[PDB]
Amino acid sequence: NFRGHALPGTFFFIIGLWWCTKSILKYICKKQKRTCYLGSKTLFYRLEILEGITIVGMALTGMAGEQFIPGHWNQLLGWHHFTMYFFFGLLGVADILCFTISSLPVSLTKLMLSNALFVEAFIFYNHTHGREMLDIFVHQLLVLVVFLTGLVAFLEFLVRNNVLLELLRSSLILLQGSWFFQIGFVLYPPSGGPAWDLMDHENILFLTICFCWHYAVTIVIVGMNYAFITWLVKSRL
Amino acid sequence: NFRGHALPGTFFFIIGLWWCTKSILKYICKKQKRTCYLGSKTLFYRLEILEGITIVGMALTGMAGEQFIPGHWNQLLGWHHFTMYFFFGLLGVADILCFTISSLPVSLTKLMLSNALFVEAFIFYNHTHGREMLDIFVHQLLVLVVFLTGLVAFLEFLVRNNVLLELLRSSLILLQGSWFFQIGFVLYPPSGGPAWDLMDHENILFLTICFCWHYAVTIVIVGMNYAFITWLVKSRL
Amino acid sequence: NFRGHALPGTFFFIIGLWWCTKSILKYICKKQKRTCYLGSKTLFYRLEILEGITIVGMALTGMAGEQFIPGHWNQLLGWHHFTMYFFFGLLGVADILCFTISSLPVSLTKLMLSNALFVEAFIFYNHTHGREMLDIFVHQLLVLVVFLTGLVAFLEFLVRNNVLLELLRSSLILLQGSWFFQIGFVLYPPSGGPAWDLMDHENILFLTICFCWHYAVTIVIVGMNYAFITWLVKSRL
Amino acid sequence: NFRGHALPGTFFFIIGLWWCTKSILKYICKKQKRTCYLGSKTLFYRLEILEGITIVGMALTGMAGEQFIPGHWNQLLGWHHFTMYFFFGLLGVADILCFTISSLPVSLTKLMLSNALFVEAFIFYNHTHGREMLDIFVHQLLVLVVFLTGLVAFLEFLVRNNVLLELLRSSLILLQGSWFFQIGFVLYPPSGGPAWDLMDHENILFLTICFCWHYAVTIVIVGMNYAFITWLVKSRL
Repeated sequence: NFRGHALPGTFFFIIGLWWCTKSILKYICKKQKRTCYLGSKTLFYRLEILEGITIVGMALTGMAGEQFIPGHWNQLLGWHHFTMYFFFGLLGVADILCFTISSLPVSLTKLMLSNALFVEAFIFYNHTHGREMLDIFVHQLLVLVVFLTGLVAFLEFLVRNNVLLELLRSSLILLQGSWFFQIGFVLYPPSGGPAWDLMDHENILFLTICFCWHYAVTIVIVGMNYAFITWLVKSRL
Repeated sequence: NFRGHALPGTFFFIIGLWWCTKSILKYICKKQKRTCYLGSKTLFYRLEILEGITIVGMALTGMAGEQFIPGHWNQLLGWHHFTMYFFFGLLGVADILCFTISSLPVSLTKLMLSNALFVEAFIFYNHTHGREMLDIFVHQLLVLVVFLTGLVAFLEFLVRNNVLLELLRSSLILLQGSWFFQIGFVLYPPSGGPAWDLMDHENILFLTICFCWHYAVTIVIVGMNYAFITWLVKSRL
Repeated sequence: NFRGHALPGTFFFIIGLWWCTKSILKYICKKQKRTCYLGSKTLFYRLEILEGITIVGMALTGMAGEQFIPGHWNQLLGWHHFTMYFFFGLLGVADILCFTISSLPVSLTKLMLSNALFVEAFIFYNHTHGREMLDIFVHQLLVLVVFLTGLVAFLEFLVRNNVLLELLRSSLILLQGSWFFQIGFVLYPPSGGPAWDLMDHENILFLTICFCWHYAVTIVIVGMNYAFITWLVKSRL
Repeated sequence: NFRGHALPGTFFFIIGLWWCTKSILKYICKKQKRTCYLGSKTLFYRLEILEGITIVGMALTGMAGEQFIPGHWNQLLGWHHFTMYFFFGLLGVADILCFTISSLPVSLTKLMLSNALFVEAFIFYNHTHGREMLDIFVHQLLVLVVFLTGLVAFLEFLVRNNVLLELLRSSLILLQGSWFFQIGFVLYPPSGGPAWDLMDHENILFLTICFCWHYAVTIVIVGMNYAFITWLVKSRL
């Protein structure tokens, strides 16, 4: 189960890094005088097509991996992950269609993303039924992060071309990935032996501070990525 | 009671399909060069008048059907449906008046719609008092859907001419209708014998996934309708 | 206590009627070709000054009436009404200052109004501590109405010159007044003898429908007032 | 602990006064005809640099003072204050960087501020675990104030150059400082002996009215500051 928690963390980390890099590069191209390094739009179209294809492929891979099998109910918990992966694949297909046919509005993709996020949150609001207070609290924090990311995505859809909103969305995605890794490390330690008790208000207090530190680290990572891309553009110019 | 649950499902399904078709046709007419096929505005006015008349008629029919009868309280539950139908009839009358007199703003109708939705949600927040956890959970999901549809309608009223928002509202209406049908099928099976226990967390988990699948199906239906209307316009041209 | 509940109902009813009439007259003046009947702005300034003076006077009168008296705590419940009246008086003073000095923005008054409403809601969220479920439910409905009115006022402040928003705010004020009268009639019947039991889910269900009917009646009253003002303008022209 | 509560109150009071003065001066400069008294922009740049430096210094001082020390958990409560001070220092550093490099958007600083506020609220939602109902209620009021201030800051970030929004944010900051002082005076009286019982609904009712009075006092202080700055500008001119 540790791998099952860790894989989405890597996926979200990669997606957030790619989106942040794309947004910074687009802003730099807008600031750019001409098509010397980034003005070409065919490169952007190819990057969008590749992004959609990779999202669809990752969704399919996650769906296949989660489903162990290639009038009753069994292993019902995996169907939630199945549905989440299906929604992300629908988002990828919608992005591919939008960037393939010019008639469809560009922002539609963003809308789809928001929808997917909301769906995920809804599922995570009911995925846990029993279990201990620590697990419940951690899953509620994950739900809060997903809901905030969905709200930010919807607001970005409403307001066209907001670089700060895109950076905030990327930071939230990175925070979600880091928190998924934290969930994995806490619930299923790789050391083999349990380390954190499931009933400790001290653990809850420490987890709150850890979540805040993760958010701060994601903000710092976004800033460092912006600085690195600026340095690379300056060196290229 | 199964018929009483099923009839609003059909009404909402028809209304959502009609609204989606109208929005797609309006967008196509805007993209159209001239009045060759859809540029005429008298057709739109006639369609709006017919839509208002049909909404008023359906509200009256539902009110009459719900009321079995043509200092105490009896059959108090039916008065809630009476009030909901009355509010929908008020929305229809307001739409007719707005499209009859040019002085009134067009968006007023939208506002009225939002109000009606909110009222419905409020009623459904108190309609159920006793009953089992499964029924309570299903009615709470219905309340959530109605509240989200009302918020989307209000936002559409605030922001003029958003095709994506109109499509989202139509998809939400279709989801509401499908969930009404699901409520009917679960609470009062047509088979005569009970099938689903009223106390099962497994049933709750399955219902969450069923709701997500219904939302996905509605999105797919909206996409297919858009494709079909595009095909029809291309064939006509 | 029945008079203490009824007086704010009359105040809110009068204020809502005056605001609705003012908004409709302003819209008609905007539609008007010239200063034949309503184009004069000195009339609007005089009306605003009179409105501010009347609001301040009503706030002072309510404060004086509520306070029976012209290291411990006694009659602490009246201080809440004192604070609400003080906030409304501050709103009136702010409106007078804004319409007296041209430097201050016009929308500031609206903002103040919103603030006052929010404060009222907050107080009504803690005014009731004990008491029965019926009283708690009715006060919670009043809190909901006040919160919705405050949100509508804030949104109107954000978006300049929205006639529909002003009409919605007026309808909400009228609904608040009617519900205050309902609270008075239910809690302290004028007949002398108690009529409604304080513990009845049937009473709760009836009160929900009564609230919906009050909202519908307020909407109808707003529509009738608009029609009457249109008739009067047409007759004058 | 009384000093630990009181110091942030003084910090917030000073920051709110400075921000209100800056906003009023900026509005007066905009109304000003030329650079006679305030048109110079180098003064604004120097003031912004000084504000950032002072914010960073105060954050560092608070962090050092809170940390008594220059596989277990001890004094975990202080890490929350450490994190809050770290976030405020990050806000100050971001403001300094934004006013140092022209490429970065100006509103970014505002965004950062909002983020910090939200983080603080989150921490204060979990800082208290045990304790009595009075302390819980007071901390919940503080959480509400912080959340409202964060929402106002985010809305100000969304809508450029709103003087009323800036004044509202300053008033909320002053209210937060005054309520911090109230918390200090109630929880840890300077008289040495306890005065307020920790379990009294009368105390809760009095605290609600005290909070409303604090809000009113902050509004009056903002108005007086505006009047004083107007008088000073008129005298200088």
